[PDB]
Amino acid sequence: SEKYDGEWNEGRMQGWGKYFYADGGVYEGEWVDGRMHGRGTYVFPNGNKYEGEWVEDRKDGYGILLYTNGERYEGYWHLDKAHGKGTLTFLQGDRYVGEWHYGKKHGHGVLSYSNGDTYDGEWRDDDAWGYGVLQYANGCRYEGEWAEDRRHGKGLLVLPDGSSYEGSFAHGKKDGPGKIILKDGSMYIGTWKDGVIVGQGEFRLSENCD
Amino acid sequence: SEKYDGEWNEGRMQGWGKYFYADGGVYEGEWVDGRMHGRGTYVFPNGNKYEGEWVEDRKDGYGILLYTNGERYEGYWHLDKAHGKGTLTFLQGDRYVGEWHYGKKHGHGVLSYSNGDTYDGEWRDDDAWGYGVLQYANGCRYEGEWAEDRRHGKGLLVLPDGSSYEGSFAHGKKDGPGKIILKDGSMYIGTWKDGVIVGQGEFRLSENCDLS
Repeated sequence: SEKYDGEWNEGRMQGWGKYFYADGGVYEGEWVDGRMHGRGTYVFPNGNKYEGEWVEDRKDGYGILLYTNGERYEGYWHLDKAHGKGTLTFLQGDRYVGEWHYGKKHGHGVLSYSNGDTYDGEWRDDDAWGYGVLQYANGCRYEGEWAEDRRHGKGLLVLPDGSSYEGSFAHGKKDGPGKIILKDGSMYIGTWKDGVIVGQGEFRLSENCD
Repeated sequence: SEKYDGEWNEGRMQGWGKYFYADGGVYEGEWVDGRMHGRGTYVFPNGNKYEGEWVEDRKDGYGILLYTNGERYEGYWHLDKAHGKGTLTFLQGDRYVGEWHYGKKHGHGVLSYSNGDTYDGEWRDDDAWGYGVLQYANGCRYEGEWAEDRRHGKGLLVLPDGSSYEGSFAHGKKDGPGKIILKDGSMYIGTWKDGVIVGQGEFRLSENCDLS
């Protein structure tokens, strides 16, 4: 009573009710055995707002959280964190659609950046990890391996003009053995370090004129 | 005396006269001191014909020789051989216009092949020798050194698509140190043997949307 305006059952909050927390936060929604449980709205004193499902005072099931910072999560929650399928939109216009593991981008997901870049592929612990495709705004496309949100392992870099690089990347740059095919179809097989050709390599003219 | 129907001076053939040689050849033309000398026509028993200038029984000055085999020389002669400027046309349609040294293509000369190919440059002893340009029919152009009628020394090979090779040739083929530009600007510096790249070399990307 006073701090809780709602229904009771066996001396515990149960049914619909409003609760005013000491820090200025307000819940209005379903209660089970004295906890937020079922559908309910939580307006936080920091400006955040949740509308969705609750289990034992935690966000659990379907819910929408509008963040102060302009971010908006719409999808599934487990133990008070993003879990399963969910969409995160940012104020700038960036959008993530895909899999979540206790509050982190994890599994397969598509992140459409407002800058025009799109990443379609694998995530671990909020970073690009595994195989994924980045379609850059300028026409460049990387299809290959990622580690700690950077291109790392074997990958294909197709340029707008038709040029490609097939080979190794390390810490985001061409690094190790690789091959470039040029506009005219001729190919160079050689070695990169920190994104630049080092030493010498094999050059083979295309069979389309010589 | 009956072999010659023409004029005399100091008991020697001089002025205009006809002569019938034992082998069936016939000269009609100018005579000086009992020799073919000045303007005259010689029909040879092998079918060849000369019309032009003579000095002491030799083709010397301007003259046309039509050969049985279909070749035609038109130009200058010295001591009975092509010498100075002269045009040789062949049955096939091939044409040489340029310099001659005692019967050989020698100095500067243009050979227009019926193929469409043109060679403009230097000759020694009937072969391309020194600097010359071959404008091929297909658009390719070689500008560089020749030896024994084949590309040999340093040369530039520009392809129709803008690709070029700058470097060494031996016996007609890319051979030794050289460099390719691909027109997109990208360049390979390496080594050739018998017209093919051998081993490895230096590759430098051009400023296309590939180093950016």
